[PDB]
Amino acid sequence: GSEHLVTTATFSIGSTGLVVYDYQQLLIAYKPAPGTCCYIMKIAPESIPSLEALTRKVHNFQMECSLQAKPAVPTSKLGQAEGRDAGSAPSGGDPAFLGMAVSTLCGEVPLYYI
Amino acid sequence: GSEHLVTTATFSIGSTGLVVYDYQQLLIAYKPAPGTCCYIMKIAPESIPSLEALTRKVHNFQMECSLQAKPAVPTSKLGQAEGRDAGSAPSGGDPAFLGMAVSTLCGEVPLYYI
Amino acid sequence: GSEHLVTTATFSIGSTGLVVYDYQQLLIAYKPAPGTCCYIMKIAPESIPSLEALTRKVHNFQMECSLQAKPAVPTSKLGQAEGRDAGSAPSGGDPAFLGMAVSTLCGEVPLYYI
Repeated sequence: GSEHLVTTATFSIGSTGLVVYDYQQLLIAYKPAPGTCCYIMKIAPESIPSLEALTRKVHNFQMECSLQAKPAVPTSKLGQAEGRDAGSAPSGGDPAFLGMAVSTLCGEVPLYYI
Repeated sequence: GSEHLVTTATFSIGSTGLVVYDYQQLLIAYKPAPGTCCYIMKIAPESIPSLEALTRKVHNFQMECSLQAKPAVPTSKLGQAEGRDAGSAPSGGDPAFLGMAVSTLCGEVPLYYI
Repeated sequence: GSEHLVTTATFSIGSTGLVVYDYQQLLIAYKPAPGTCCYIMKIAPESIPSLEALTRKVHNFQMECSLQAKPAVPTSKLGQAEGRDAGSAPSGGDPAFLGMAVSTLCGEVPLYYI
C-alpha cells in the first residue's frame, strides 16, 4: 500500500551513510546497509538537526540491527511485555506508517524509535 | 528550455551510483559517470522500487552507454528501422521531456528506456 | 529561527562532495566538510547548471574556507571597507536567509557568494 506523502529532502551523513529529513511531518530515515533495519525519529522546526547533528549521534552507533537501551526495550533481563510493538509503537498510530519516502528507503521494514 | 516540474526525491544506489525517484510522474534517473548516457523508467505507486530493487537490476549492468537487448533495439543484426527514436520513443510524446529534474542529472541527453 | 521554504532537490557532485539545487529561489548549497564554511550561488531556469557544471567550477577549488578573489573581497591589499558583510551582502536582503534547507546543510554558517 501507499499514500500521498512524499514531500521531503534527502541528505547524507559524513562520508559513509545517508539520511533523509522530512521538512513537514518531522521524520528521518537512518539505516546501515541497503534493505536492512531502519529507524525513524522526530525533528524540531526551530532547529532542524541537519546531518551535522545526525552524524554526531550516529557516530555513537547505538543500533546496528540491535537497538541499544535507548527505547523502552533494552533487550536484556526485562519483564514479559517488551517495547517496539508494545512500548515504542502505540498501535497503528505509531510513526511507522506516516510517510511513503521512509517506506522506500527503509523498505517497508519494522523500524523502531532510537 | 525548461518546464514547471521539479517535484521529486533524490536517492542513491548501493555505494557507487545514485538515482532519483519521481514521486508523481513516475520516473527515475540512472547513469554511470557525470554528464554521460542516461536512462529513464517507470515506477509503480503501489510498490515503489526503492534503491533496493534498483541496485538489483543495476547490478546486472545492461547498459553502460551500450543498451543491451532490453528495448526493441538489440543493436545486432536487425532490420532497417530500429528503436530508440523509432521504437522506444513515439514522437515527442516519449517520456524524455516530462521532467526538468531528469534533464539536469541526465544533462538533457538522449536517454532510452531500459 | 526558521521559515516556510524547503522546496528543493539535493544532488551530488562527482564522487566527493554534494550540493542541493533550489528549483525555485535559485540557490545552491556548497561546502567542504560537514559543519564548515558554506557557499550559495544563483542558477538559471533556462538552463539549470546541474552537477555537471558545478563540478566544472568546483574542480578549480577557489574557496576552501578562504574565498579566492571571486567576490569583491580579494582578501589581500584592499581598502578599509571590505566585502562579504559590506560588499556581497546588502543588509538582511542578502541571499543568506532565503532558504531553510541551505541553512540545514550549511549549518546556519556564514556563507559568501562565489
